[PDB]
Amino acid sequence: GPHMAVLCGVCGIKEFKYKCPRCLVQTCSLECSKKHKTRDNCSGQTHD
Ligand SMILES: [Zn+2]
Ligand SMILES: [Zn+2]
Repeated sequence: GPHMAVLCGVCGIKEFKYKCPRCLVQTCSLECSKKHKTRDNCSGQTHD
């Protein structure tokens, strides 16, 4: 690949696969998606 990839906004050690509708954080997995929720107060429903 041409190395045109974005890193996980949370852990940033491989790549992203998700993108929180609120935080817009491109997470690598649901684990990183649920990671910001417990500290940033997020549910991930866009208008939660
Ligand atoms: Zn991650
Ligand atoms: Zn979020």
